[PDB]
Amino acid sequence: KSCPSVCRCDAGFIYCNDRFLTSIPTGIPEDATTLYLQNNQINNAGIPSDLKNLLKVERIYLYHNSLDEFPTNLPKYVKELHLQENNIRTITYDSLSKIPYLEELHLDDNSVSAVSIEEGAFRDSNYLRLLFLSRNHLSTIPWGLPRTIEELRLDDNRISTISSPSLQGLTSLKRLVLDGNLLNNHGLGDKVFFNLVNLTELSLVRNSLTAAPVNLPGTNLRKLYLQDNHINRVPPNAFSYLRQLYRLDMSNNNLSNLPQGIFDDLDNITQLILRNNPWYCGCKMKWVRDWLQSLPVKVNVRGLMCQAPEKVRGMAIKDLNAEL
Ligand SMILES: *[C@@H]1O[C@H](CO)[C@@H](O)[C@H](O)[C@H]1NC(C)=O
Repeated sequence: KSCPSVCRCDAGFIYCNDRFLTSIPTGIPEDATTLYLQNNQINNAGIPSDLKNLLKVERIYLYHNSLDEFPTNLPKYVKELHLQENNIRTITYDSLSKIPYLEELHLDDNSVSAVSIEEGAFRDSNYLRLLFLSRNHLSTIPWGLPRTIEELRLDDNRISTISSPSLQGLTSLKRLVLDGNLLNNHGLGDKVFFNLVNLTELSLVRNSLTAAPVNLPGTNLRKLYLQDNHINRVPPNAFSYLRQLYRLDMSNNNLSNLPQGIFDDLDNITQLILRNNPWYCGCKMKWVRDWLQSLPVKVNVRGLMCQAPEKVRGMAIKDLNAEL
């Protein structure tokens, strides 16, 4: 039981946070389990060589430090690693090779771009399940990502493109978050989402989609968020095969008309949110009125009301008799 003077130690929990450290203290107990190193001014040269030997460390909190690249020399068996609010740009295969049992990784609020990541950095990370890259400088999705991933948060980046191979192979992915990016349908590869069998949430809030994306996986897709884009259109096959989808939101978009029977595969739809769309109730909208009346009471529909013509503005599409 030897605990560094600056820090305080209690039964494997090492509290070295908020102590203006520029370096990690040398005398860490061998029975270390969780490392509280957050809220320090720690840079990459402040990690001692002996840190690697702390073989019982499973959780490390290094958020809100001064790290400018991926920390090497971390305890060989880390499982939980929180690097948010650092200045990390570079990430190399070698660095990640050092902690191959890593399971969840928080790089939120850093300065990583796709190029600042070595190609194939993750080839050994055969246990990574959670990868959070929220609020970085990514402009695309990195080609080499481990099959084991289950959650992938990429919100508020500068992503404008998504190659097919970046997402293909992620056959375990369940949640994919691309809110707050610069995506438009030109930026989408052919079947980028197509192979994500295990996908449960797709969240594309706050981009520049002008059309509902196609070739989505319908085996498990349960929630689908498309708000705050500029979607003009629903291609005929957009919601194809989504037999498990119970939630779909296209609020704050630019839809005025729906193709006939786009919602025909939505066997499990329960929540359909279309507030703030410029719905135009003409002879093209008549099928929708029917479909609404044929819809089970269970199902919750919101915002599906006429904006045009002014004549019938604000009236529920389910309740109209005559429009043209
Ligand atoms: C989906 O995930 C479950 C558990 O995460 C796994 O057993 C299954 O094999 C996955 N599906 C595919 C096609 O990999």
